[PDB]
Amino acid sequence: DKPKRPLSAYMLWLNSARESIKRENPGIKVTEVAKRGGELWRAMKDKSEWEAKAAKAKDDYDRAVKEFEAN
Amino acid sequence: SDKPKRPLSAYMLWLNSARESIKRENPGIKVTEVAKRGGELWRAMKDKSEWEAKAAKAKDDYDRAVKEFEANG
DNA sequence: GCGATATCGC
DNA sequence: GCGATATCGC
Ligand code: NA
Repeated sequence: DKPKRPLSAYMLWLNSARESIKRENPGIKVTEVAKRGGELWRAMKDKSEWEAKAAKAKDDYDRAVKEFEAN
Repeated sequence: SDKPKRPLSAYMLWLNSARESIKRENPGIKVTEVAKRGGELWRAMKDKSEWEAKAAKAKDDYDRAVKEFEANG
């Protein structure tokens, strides 16, 4: 099993912000959540927390890649 | 990424076999809804025994598969 | 990961 | 507790 690609900083945030978006948009569609998630993401000026996490997730992915390639 | 895949539970064997059925009975049903629906059918199923035997047999093939894999140590 | 259900302890 | 096990976009 080849490692799945790492979660992006965008997706890391979205996972954490999905209930919030749904609370503020009752009955909202998965498709519309994505569009909304993008509005909030483009608006969020300080993405440091998510960029920091995506950075480590990248490192983890790299290590899983290392382990998958050599044995 | 080479050892035997863990054997499937009675519920997963049933769902895998019923998925396409559930999907055609609810056109467009999403996977999360197929799962939701799976839980419903499973909690209500009168007799799981056939599914449990299949799960038990999958476990046996698995335990066997694991002995072969660890046979040379 | 998560959403959506449900087991099992390589 | 959680990832694996199925599924499968996001
Ligand atoms: Na249950």
